[PDB]
Amino acid sequence: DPSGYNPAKNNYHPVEDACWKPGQKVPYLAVARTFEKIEEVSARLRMVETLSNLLRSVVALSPPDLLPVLYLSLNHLGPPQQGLELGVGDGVLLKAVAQATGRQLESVRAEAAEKGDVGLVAEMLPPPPLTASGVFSKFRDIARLTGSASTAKKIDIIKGLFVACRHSEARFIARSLSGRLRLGLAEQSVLAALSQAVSLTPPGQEFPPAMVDAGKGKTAEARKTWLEEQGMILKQTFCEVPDLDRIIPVLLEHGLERLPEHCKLSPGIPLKPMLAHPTRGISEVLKRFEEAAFTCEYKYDGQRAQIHALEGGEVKIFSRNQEDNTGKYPDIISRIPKIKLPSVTSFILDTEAVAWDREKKQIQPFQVLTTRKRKEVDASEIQVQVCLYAFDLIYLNGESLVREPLSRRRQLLRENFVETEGEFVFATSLDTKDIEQIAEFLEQSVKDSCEGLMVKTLDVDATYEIAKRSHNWLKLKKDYLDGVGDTLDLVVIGAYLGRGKRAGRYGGFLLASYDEDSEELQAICKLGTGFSDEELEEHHQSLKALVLPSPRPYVRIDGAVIPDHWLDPSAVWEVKCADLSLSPIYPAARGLVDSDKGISLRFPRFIRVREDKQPEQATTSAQVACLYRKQS
DNA sequence: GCTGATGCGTC
DNA sequence: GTCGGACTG
DNA sequence: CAGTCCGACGACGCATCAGC
Ligand SMILES: *OP(=O)(O)OC[C@H]1O[C@@H](n2cnc3c(N)ncnc32)[C@H](O)[C@@H]1O
Repeated sequence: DPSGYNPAKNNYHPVEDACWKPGQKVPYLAVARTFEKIEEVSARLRMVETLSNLLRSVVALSPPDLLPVLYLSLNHLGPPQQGLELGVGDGVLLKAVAQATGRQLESVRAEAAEKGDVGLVAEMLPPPPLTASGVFSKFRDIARLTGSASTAKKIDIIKGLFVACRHSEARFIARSLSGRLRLGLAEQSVLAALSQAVSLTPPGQEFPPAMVDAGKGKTAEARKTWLEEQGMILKQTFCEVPDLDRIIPVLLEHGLERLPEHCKLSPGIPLKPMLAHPTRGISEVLKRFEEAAFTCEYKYDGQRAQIHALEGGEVKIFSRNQEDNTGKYPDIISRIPKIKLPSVTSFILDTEAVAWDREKKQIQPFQVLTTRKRKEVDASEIQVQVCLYAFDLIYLNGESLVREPLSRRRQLLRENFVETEGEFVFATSLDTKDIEQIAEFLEQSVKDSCEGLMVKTLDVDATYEIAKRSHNWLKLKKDYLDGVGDTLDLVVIGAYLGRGKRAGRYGGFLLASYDEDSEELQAICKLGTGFSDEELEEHHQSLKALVLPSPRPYVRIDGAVIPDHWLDPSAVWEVKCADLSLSPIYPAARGLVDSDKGISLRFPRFIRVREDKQPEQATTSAQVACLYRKQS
């Protein structure tokens, strides 16, 4: 009985402690009971082990369900570059729920907002019990339902799913659709749990499996290490082929050990991008790399563009998330041929797309960049031109460069490509360990419009193996190598109820500057981070008192999300941020830099209260108007 | 056929 | 993109 | 102490669908 299924048990025997029949279909209730047991717990290690247990039973018992089960725990419809979308929102989900509960949208709505978890507002001849595999496909059905009137159709399935739910199934199905599963394990851990499962109870065995715990006899530490070694195998592979549709069947078919031999990098499938650690300044950069020659480069403020040239001539570009941006970029593709040497048969390029002034001949702001149509490659309709900045070469003429040093890689890159100003050009690099030198670069970097500096090592810990270290590169961000970036004092003019972790307190706030010509507090931006847990809990108390049933006459939100609660304006906070932009939603300093747009803060973060300031001695609209003005 | 509201991806 | 908190190394 | 990993939260602008 799956209602008693307990993947968190001790001496879990895959065959025995399973709660379905061999070769039969994995029950969702099993998947939910697992989710339950994981959430019961804090130890990531315990959580992975539990997930592992369901997994080992899936492998041993019902291999074809492994994929669905994985996707379910990952809460994803499928491969990134397939771009499936639930297309339910909160509100659709909401009405679905109210319908199924025989409640009214409001009561339901209220309860969800307050409890901060749709899953709880979520809980005759009921259908047969929900199958793990069935649930996923129903999800995939919802997603597929597009175009006109499709919403009611989407609602139909959800409600069905709900009426079908047997125990806690409801809440978990609710959260999934809500896009807020809250499991505590995502890609790494699920990857982890998969590796373990497949390592402890291998696929391929006639039933029942004569090898049920490959770890037996290993001491604990021993079993740990061994497990982590196996882990890296799967983990590095997914990295080059981050696509379960691909991995799993191969895994199941050849086992973890030989997985790599049968799953490789190939242009046309996106691979996971190398990431970056934030650095507190040159000091620490030199320390981290204090025994490793490194390079410096401009951190261009564009979007990342993985360029794939297939030997057959076609070419696909992917986002930081393996999303298919081919189509975004008709202009890029036609320019591909003049980008490479004749001998170059195939390549995978690491690049930033940047908004470009073919006229003024200069990098335009990232906002400019975001103005291009996403879908159509009506290549003539391109109002905003783009320039690619190259900085890495993953793969070249049949061969993967993944296991090569940045040195080798970059060299190959320069040696085989051909730049054209404002079209395609190598990132400005600098090779030093000189403190002042670096600082100089950093300033020139912002002086040529760049977030600042990337710092990468050249031949020490310097390959493209993300499984060893994703954030393997460092960024020096003007912010604190400056000393202290844009920072304002703003007035808290309303809270928003928080969810999940933020559940049951305030999740966020609405902040206003002070316009004195209007003599009113203009909502500037929302604020949702920077505070500690404690800090928050303290905030929740005081502000609680200040909740008013209406706004003050001097408060001006417009386009802004009506606070959940309106606060009595008194709290001034001190906020940092990376930049400024003309908001089409924010009144603060409207008319001052734009005739229409106000301005907001970019990457806003709470820093501390200024318990001396009153809201009128907050930061000022022309003060903001000032800051924005200085930006360019 | 248009407007507003929100999805969903970019940072 | 930004951020803290629990848990491991 | 440091690094992992997960999930709270930001402003924006194109795309999409309901309701008119
Ligand atoms: O801030 P972040 O953590 O999102 O930074 C990583 C991103 O920075 C962009 N970028 C710009 N220039 C470079 C160079 N020269 N090297 C590596 N990344 C660079 C990328 O879009 C990256 O995802």
